[PDB]
Formats: sequence, structure tokens, C-alpha cells
Amino acid sequence: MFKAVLFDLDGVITDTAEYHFRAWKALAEEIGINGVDRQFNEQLKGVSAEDSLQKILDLADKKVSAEEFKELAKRKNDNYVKMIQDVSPADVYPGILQLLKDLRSNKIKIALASASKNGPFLLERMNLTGYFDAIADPAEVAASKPAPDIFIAAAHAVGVAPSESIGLEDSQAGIQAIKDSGALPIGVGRPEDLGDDIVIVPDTSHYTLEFLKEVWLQKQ
Ligand SMILES: [Mg+2]
Repeated sequence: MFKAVLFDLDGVITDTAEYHFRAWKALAEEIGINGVDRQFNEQLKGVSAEDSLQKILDLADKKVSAEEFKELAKRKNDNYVKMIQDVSPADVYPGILQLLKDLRSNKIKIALASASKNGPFLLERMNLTGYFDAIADPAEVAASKPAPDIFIAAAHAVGVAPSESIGLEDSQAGIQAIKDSGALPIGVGRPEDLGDDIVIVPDTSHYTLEFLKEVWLQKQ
């Protein structure tokens, strides 16, 4: 039986996309550009701050200095850190808390494998810190998803091999990263999005210890 579960944060444990979105929108408004709505934001999700800022400026054909670019990027980070101060246990996705408790009680290791620079803060605010055996630090990992590096680190950090682990993700790049680590992916979302070769559940309320065990037993 699997010895650990490696969690992404965004789309699995909670929604942090909402808060990047508002921070980009508050920046764009602040400098009198818009078009920064939830559709356009599809172009900003999981892309570099640099890339996000370019695309926003192109909305108004706006030109900036290097110092101005740097200040806008910082402003957005500031905005984001202000906006997540509201995060609470209320923001934990369905089934996630019960899953963590059942994993812990069965002595299965729990690790976070997230690019979030605020993972430890967010998990504290959601009252989930105690369940986690480790949080992979993205500042200490060489390559971002879909590279496997983050999931390897999260497994290693709790004393297991990725081939002893299940990884939970909602993104194409995240699923691929789990696969290349050697871990077994269980997706949350749409096969249209994440592939036909893996077990996908429609939402997080399907992520149960029972379900995870049945999938493990039925794997490759
Ligand atoms: Mg995710």
C-alpha cells in the first residue's frame, strides 16, 4: 500500500488562482488598464510574473522602464500578500480535511508539492499545518512543473520514494510531473483536460482514503 500522498495546493487543497487574479486586476486598474477579467486571466495562470506583466501592458500598448516594470511586479506581489490575509479553514476544498485526518491516522505521510511561495502561511491559516509531514520548498527545487523535481523533493522530504506515493493534481503540467516522478496520479477535474490514461475524479469530495486505496490496488 502507498506510504505517502503528495498534494498540490491550488485546485486540490484550496483556490489561490482567485487571489492572483484579483492582484493582477487591482494592478491593471491601479494603472488605468483593463480587460483583466477571468477569461483573459487564463493567459496569466501558471506563467512567469514577467510574462503576466507584458500581456497586461499590451492591453493598453503601455511602455515602461526597467525600474517601472520592477515596481509593478513588486506591487502585484504586495497585492497578493494583502489579499491572502483573509484565507481561513472556510477555504479548504471539500473532503480535503477528512482525507488528511484519515491519512494521518493510518500513518501515511502527507507532503506539499506546490510552487506557492506562501504554502506554509496558507496551510497555517487553513489550520492544516499539523497534518503535513513536509512542504517542498520551491526555492530549493531546480525546475518547475511539468518537471518531476518538486514531487521528488516532497516524497524524499518525508523519507519515501515517489514510487511509494500518490500525487493529487488538477493541472496537465502537475499530472505529467507526478508521472515522471514515478508516483501514481489521481486527477481532480475533466479527462478532456488531464488525459484518458489516469483515474480522474470530478471534485475533491471523491478523494477518500477508501477510494485512494482502491485505485492503488488496481494500478499498473
Ligand atoms: Mg494544482
